[PDB]
Amino acid sequence: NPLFSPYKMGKFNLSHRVVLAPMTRCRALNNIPQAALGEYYEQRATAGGFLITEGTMISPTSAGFPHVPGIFTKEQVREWKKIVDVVHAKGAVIFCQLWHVGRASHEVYQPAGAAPISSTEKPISNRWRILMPDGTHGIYPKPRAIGTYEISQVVEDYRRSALNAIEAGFDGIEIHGAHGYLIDQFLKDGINDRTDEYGGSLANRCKFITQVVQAVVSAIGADRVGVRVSPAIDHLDAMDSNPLSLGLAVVERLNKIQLHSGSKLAYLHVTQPGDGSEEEEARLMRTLRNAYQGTFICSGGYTRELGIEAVAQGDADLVSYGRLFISNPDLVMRIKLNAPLNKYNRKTFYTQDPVVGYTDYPFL
Ligand SMILES: Cc1cc2nc3c(=O)[nH]c(=O)nc-3n(C[C@H](O)[C@H](O)[C@H](O)COP(=O)(O)O)c2cc1C
Repeated sequence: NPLFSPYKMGKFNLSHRVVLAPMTRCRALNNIPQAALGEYYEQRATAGGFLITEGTMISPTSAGFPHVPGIFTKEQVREWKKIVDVVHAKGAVIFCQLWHVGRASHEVYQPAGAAPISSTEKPISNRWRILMPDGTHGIYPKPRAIGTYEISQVVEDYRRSALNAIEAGFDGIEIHGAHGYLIDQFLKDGINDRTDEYGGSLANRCKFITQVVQAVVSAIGADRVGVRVSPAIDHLDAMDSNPLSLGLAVVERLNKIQLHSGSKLAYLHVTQPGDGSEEEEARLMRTLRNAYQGTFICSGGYTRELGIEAVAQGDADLVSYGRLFISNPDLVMRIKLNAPLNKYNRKTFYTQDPVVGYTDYPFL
């Protein structure tokens, strides 16, 4: 089973290639990491296994879900440190995913009910509704298009959160640049209608993600930085006219950051629509992997067998699993044994209970 061959993710010597994908679960009440998170990550941790946390706030304005954790306050750092210690006691490696939702927010989630920020003033279309704190669904509002000074300020929010993650004991951070959130709102030409140096050309649209990645690499080292993108997921109105070329332009900028840094990133993490135009989705995935000088994590609808095939054929170095990890805390061992997997319950993906639908999925 090639899923269980060791892999050197830079300084981190992984014992197997099954990765916990980042997933928002909304148990970090008042944006403070809770003991329930520590139990949840500890359940999933394995010796030498790699975990990526749920998206984590970089600023008071960066949220668009209820009760998601932040890492911009010292109080949050203190509570994260307790979770990281528990996970490190099982021998796992853990990165914190830094997340800004951009225009995918709502007054209820913003300080003083202020407008969310974006590359653009265009709201997400009415085809999408935002989950509200009371469980109803609301309308995505018109965002405020930020200028270049405020862009540099958001970059600094990423830099400070990366340092905070290191202070909490995280092994590294992942830049959330996927799923139509703030970074994807600069990347995709279906969203980014700017006429300054952050819009128009491929190069201009890749400026934001490049500046974020360079900032965090300069703060904590490239080998502690992973980057997640989703060129071909159109979630929250996030489409590009040429996904493969956008993906290849991002990869070129990561390759250059590595050459100029003298060092490799932890990984590039590409995620695709779950229900898959199969062989063509595979085209995109292999083309980005082949373009990128470094470790590649594939994600989106992978099964035990497709994960094995992915590593065996050289298509990916690591495979991340999301939904199956929700309901199988011991997914790694289940994959090793080819043991049958537990169903998950969508109804408790984003509820607040510290146990139900969170830590009470049974082991094998
Ligand atoms: C409930 C839920 C929450 C998620 N939260 C995040 C997130 O915070 N950041 C992120 O990059 N992806 C997030 N995702 C997407 C997953 O990381 C993963 O890419 C997706 O579920 C597809 O992989 P899978 O088919 O193995 O589930 C989430 C997905 C689900 C279902």
